[PDB]
Amino acid sequence: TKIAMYNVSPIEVPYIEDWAKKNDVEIKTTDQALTSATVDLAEGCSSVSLKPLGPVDEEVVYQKLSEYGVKCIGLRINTINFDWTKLLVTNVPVYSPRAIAEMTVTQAMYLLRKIGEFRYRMDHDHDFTWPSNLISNEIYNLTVGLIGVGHIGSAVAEIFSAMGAKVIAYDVAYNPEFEPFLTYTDFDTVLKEADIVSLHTPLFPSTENMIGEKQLKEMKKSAYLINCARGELVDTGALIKALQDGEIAGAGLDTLAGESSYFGHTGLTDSEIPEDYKTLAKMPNVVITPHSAFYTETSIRNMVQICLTDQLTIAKGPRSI
Amino acid sequence: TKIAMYNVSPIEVPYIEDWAKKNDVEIKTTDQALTSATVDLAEGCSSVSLKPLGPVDEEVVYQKLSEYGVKCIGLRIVGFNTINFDWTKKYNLLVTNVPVYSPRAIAEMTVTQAMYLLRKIGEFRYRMDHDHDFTWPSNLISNEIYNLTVGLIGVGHIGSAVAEIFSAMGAKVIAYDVAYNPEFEPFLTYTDFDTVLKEADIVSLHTPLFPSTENMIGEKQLKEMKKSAYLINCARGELVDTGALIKALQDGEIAGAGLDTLAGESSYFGHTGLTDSEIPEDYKTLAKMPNVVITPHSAFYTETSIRNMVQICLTDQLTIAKGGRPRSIVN
Amino acid sequence: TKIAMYNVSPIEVPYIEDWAKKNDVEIKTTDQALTSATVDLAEGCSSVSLKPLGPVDEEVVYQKLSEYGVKCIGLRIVGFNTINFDWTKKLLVTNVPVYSPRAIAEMTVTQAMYLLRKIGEFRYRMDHDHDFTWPSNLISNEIYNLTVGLIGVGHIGSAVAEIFSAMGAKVIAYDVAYNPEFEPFLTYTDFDTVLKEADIVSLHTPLFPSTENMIGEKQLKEMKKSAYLINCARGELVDTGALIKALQDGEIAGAGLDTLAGESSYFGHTGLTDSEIPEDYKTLAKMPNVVITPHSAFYTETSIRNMVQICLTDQLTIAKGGRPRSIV
Amino acid sequence: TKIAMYNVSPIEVPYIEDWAKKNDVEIKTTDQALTSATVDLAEGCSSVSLKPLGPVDEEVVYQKLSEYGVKCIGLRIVGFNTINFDWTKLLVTNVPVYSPRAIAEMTVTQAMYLLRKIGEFRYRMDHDHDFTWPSNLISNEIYNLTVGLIGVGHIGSAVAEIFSAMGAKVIAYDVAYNPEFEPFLTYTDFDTVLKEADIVSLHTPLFPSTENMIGEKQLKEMKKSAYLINCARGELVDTGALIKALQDGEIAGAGLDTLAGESSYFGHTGLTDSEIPEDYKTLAKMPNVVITPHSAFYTETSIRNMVQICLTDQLTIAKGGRPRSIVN
Ligand SMILES: NC(=O)c1ccc[n+]([C@@H]2O[C@H](COP(=O)([O-])OP(=O)(O)OC[C@H]3O[C@@H](n4cnc5c(N)ncnc54)[C@H](O)[C@@H]3O)[C@@H](O)[C@H]2O)c1
Ligand SMILES: NC(=O)c1ccc[n+]([C@@H]2O[C@H](COP(=O)([O-])OP(=O)(O)OC[C@H]3O[C@@H](n4cnc5c(N)ncnc54)[C@H](O)[C@@H]3O)[C@@H](O)[C@H]2O)c1
Ligand SMILES: NC(=O)c1ccc[n+]([C@@H]2O[C@H](COP(=O)([O-])OP(=O)(O)OC[C@H]3O[C@@H](n4cnc5c(N)ncnc54)[C@H](O)[C@@H]3O)[C@@H](O)[C@H]2O)c1
Ligand SMILES: NC(=O)c1ccc[n+]([C@@H]2O[C@H](COP(=O)([O-])OP(=O)(O)OC[C@H]3O[C@@H](n4cnc5c(N)ncnc54)[C@H](O)[C@@H]3O)[C@@H](O)[C@H]2O)c1
Repeated sequence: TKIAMYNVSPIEVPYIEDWAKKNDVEIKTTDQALTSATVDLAEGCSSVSLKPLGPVDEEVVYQKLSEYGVKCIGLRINTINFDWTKLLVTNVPVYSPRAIAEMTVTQAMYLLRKIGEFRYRMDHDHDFTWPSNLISNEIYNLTVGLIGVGHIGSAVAEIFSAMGAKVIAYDVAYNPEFEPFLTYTDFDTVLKEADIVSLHTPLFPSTENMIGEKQLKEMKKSAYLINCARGELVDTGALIKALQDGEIAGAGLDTLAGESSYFGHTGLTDSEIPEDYKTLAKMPNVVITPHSAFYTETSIRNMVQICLTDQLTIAKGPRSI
Repeated sequence: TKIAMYNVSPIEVPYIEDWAKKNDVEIKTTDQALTSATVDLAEGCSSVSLKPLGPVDEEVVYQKLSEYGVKCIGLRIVGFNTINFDWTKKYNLLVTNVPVYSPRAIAEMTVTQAMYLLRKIGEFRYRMDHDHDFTWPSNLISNEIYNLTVGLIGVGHIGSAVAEIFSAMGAKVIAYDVAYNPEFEPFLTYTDFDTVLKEADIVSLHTPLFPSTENMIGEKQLKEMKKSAYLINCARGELVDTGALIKALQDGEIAGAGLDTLAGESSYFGHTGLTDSEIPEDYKTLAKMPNVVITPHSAFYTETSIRNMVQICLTDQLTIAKGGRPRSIVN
Repeated sequence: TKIAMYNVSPIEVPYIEDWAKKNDVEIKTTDQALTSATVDLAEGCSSVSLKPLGPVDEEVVYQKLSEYGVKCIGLRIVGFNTINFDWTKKLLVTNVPVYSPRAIAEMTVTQAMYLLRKIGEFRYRMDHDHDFTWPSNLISNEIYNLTVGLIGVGHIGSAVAEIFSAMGAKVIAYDVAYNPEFEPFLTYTDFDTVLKEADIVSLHTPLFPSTENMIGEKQLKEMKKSAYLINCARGELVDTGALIKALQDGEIAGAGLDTLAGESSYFGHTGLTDSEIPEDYKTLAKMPNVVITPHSAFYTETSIRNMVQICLTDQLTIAKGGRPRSIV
Repeated sequence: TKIAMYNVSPIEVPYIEDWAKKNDVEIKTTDQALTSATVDLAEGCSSVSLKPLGPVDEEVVYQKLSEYGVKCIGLRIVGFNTINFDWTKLLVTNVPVYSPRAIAEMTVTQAMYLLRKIGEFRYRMDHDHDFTWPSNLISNEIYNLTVGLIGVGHIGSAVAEIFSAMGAKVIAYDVAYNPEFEPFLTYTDFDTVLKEADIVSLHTPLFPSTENMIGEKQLKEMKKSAYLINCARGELVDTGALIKALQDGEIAGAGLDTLAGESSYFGHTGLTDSEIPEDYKTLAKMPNVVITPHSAFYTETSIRNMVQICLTDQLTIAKGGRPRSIVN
């Protein structure tokens, strides 16, 4: 049984070949996306594997899939037209909650210890002293509020709770297994009481610009906001005003609304990076990362491997469908 | 019962009044040093309390203290170098300090530095701001902390607290200490020094500074570390030989370093209005490195610390007024 | 809106009455099972709610249900097997899959620590031999020096793993299925290695034909002499005959059980004659290195609350054309 | 450098020998006390090592030791009351901390067993033949409970860390303040701990001021539903009061490792009825009490450390050290 992959990064190659030989299956691969100009690669193979940057819209692709004997399209991550599929589809729902959880905790502690602000003072003011307004506090004295708790949210809960912090959380769905780490409560109580506020809900119309002006004035003036989820959750202009006028103390971001313009590209002009990024990027009480929270070996390993072991059980008779 | 307080900063004042009311004690305060000029204030006090910026130089100070009947000189800091002990015995004066005020303050900075480095955050920021590059390269892929071993040199109050946290997050923690403390076995495994260096993904220093510990981390020691590994020093600068560290980072012997403290720091840390001349190239070379993080010896700098440096000090003196003899006495 | 409830116990009531005044909903209840007789209280109801001990085996019950405009039969437990699903082509069915994993996790851990500390064994020499000395073979160890092994890791296994890991123990595990979210607390490995390496073996798989008698003679011999077997899952996973033989010979050191094959005879019953109680229970219950509880690992306020409230909330969702995920 | 050891028990032998081999030292041993017959063994030796059951009160042994030229008497316990300090004027060392988690873990084990009502369930099963689940034996997850500690040193702090990891709220009263401990608990006053805790655990040393610290008035302050744990020293509790409080429903149960008056029967076999007290027997019959015979300490780690910390102390002595375990 043969498999054909698409969208592969050099970092993904070792784990493919490490699996190919382990599960004794022949594998053909390529960095380019699946289109009508690259379906021919799927001759023989039981399954195609993709990690899409965009819609696979054109639909002779699907025709050609099932004519070649492809049993399944398995994604490594809504970019699939579900009507043409009626082949089985799969996805990778969970690869590493702890990767994103760990970035969340990291960015929150950095800000809390006010490291960005000390380095500004040191490097721009040549000022190595300890001002009253830069005093810190221990995590166990603080309380962390989570907006949404799923796979990622709860891991964030388990970590902070392990460090002695009180965690409180608003979700539309009650999970009892999470009760050892957090107290469920309403949205508003989360914003009011919380010393760190961290976003872990999905992206939907009802969830777009969830955090804007109202919400930021509702937070504690000493609080930090953390978004390691999706940029469209935060109204950026509002964030930026809130930060200037000091309605919060800081922000840690792994993502921004309208980020696809420049996140993932290289060699950009000043003119091709937006001014809102340049503004946040300059604030000592902000930290930004290029949507990298997911980026550990475990994530790369499981994105590739979970999907291929899926594909082998479909070349015979799993929950990923 | 009365106590005189010297060197009080605004930030202390609320912990001071807070403490003077919980206990039945009258406190005189001054933001000034104790010298022959200000020793008066000590009148009818059982203890004075300091946070010196410099030596208590004057014999007169000590003679006039015991003549007032002041039992003890309490420091609000670990360091007692500023007190003349010849004269404290000559004048029958007790001295106490505050060695442990908030171990987690420091332990939490330690973890914080480790994680930032581990997640290559400063290295991404670099590519972002200066190479106008927002992609994910291969050599900047991260790992989760439960997959790593953390190696502590010295496991005392701060080390054990580092151990409990990283252990709570699932790392394997191994450590070298000259002293065996069973208390700490749930959180770490003792090993020998060579092993810690060789096997650890993170090496964090937590030993005191002695002649026998000066330059503990030098060239030979950075060679023994992993290419991927990170050196954390939130203890004392002199433990690390900087020249050597700079070279090791440049040669890619280790991957990065988190520093709360440098050798030779005292001539710039906690100073302002510095000009380029007075900040060394040592610091500057390190400070441009994206895989280095530096704080100005602020690991201790939390509200608990400041509060506890007032209160652990003041209650010690309350027990001396009562006839107490606490273990914070410096002998 | 209206809902009728069967099999209700006094411990359930406050929670039901709490939910009722909160969601503005009428609830009529009865301690007794759903049958031909008692189907009469389900009039006008959007839903029924059951915690059954027997099959709902009578067809008439179902017909009159869909005759009253009853939309769903909601279980307050995991097992939907006390329902005929042929006849439910008339009726939706919901259950409560997870209500409090930690309830079962905390019982597992408690039973393990007890045997590990050898308290039943101490009390035996104290009470029967008048002996309060400390012999060599009753020495104990710290949990953080032991490695704990799980056959099966779902909602309960993972909770068990989270706890032991939190206490500083090493946890290993065998599962047919990989759950990346559990790596911070354990290491996956094969069935054999779990048994060979563990100091405490605890069982968390579900009852299936292929899982029935998972632990027998061969497996107990492979465990360490000093190891402890925990079953807080399902009793048919363990061959009681073999277990007894293993315990008597010193092939394992002790066992904690919340459940036993055949238990339906006496678990749940009172005033029992010594005939009514089987010989294998009486043999295990006499051993100081055994501890047994009568299938109450689940038995906390949280589980009682959630079994009632999750189920009701679901019914309400369905009273408004809901479809929640707990449709079965 | 040669060492005499007294009071050794089979369990200690391996670590004695393993340590003897690790360091180039010779040890001689004997299971009996150091008295004026067995003193002869310590000839040529640099130090002695005891683990006492009663006083070394023969003056000859002291002066026979310094004549043979021994430099220290090392104990393998905390207690030094047994050495007469008049005759040491010779050095003396004890082992104050060998395994705090051994005791903290007993504390936790006893508390969970009580919390889960296992004794109460076993009583109904074996004496009432009743295997059902009653309202009053509903249980709770630990993370929903709050734990009160009187005293927080080596042991009480480990209890705090463990229960904290399990997600309980820990609150504590201590006369001394330990910043190191705030991630695990919240300090408060004594009354408050008694008033608000679902489990009260005692961890203070015994002093004239601390004896009968928990008595009639304190158990009235606690909750109907709270458990008292004493894995510390028995004189800390008024057994008469505790018994009467358990009888009256003032608390819901207790876990004891020690009892006021135990040295009459703990560590003895085989005793008459006259020799085991009424209070002990009353307590032992209560399905909501658990009692172990001062075995909290009794682990591999403890045994090993008791031996190895004392011996290395004796070696630092022979080389000129004088370490901090010296008690004069
Ligand atoms: N930054 C990265 O590199 C990265 C990588 C992967 C995922 N993510 C993001 O992390 C976020 C959480 O992902 P996850 O794996 O935990 O998925 P998830 O579905 O398990 O978590 C979402 C949780 O939020 C809850 N929720 C849904 N709607 C809500 C609302 N309106 N208000 C509050 N809560 C609501 C859900 O009940 C669920 O428990 C997602 O937005 C995901 O895209 C980021
Ligand atoms: N960054 C800050 O603001 C800050 C604040 C407080 C303390 N510190 C520094 O952190 C360090 C440790 O602090 P602490 O409170 O834990 O001290 P400590 O006495 O509580 O612990 C020190 C540990 O080091 C061990 N040790 C001694 N010599 C050793 C050696 N040669 N090799 C290995 N281990 C050795 C000791 O046995 C002890 O366990 C000190 O240097 C202290 O000054 C920094
Ligand atoms: N003591 C009680 O009162 C009580 C209460 C609730 C549940 N239980 C029992 O607890 C057990 C586990 O429940 P859960 O909620 O953890 O279930 P689960 O389905 O959530 O977890 C089961 C795990 O079993 C693993 N598994 C399934 N079959 C396996 C096999 N053949 N070999 C190895 N692993 C396998 C699966 O990967 C799954 O992850 C069940 O037997 C349940 O009936 C007992
Ligand atoms: N169960 C066993 O077999 C066993 C074994 C070892 C120790 N112990 C007992 O456990 C107890 C504690 O041991 P440790 O090692 O933790 O000792 P410790 O010295 O470390 O701690 C005692 C704590 O009690 C606090 N304390 C003192 N007086 C107090 C008071 N009046 N009120 C409140 N707190 C007070 C002290 O500040 C100290 O923090 C001791 O009684 C010891 O006897 C029992």
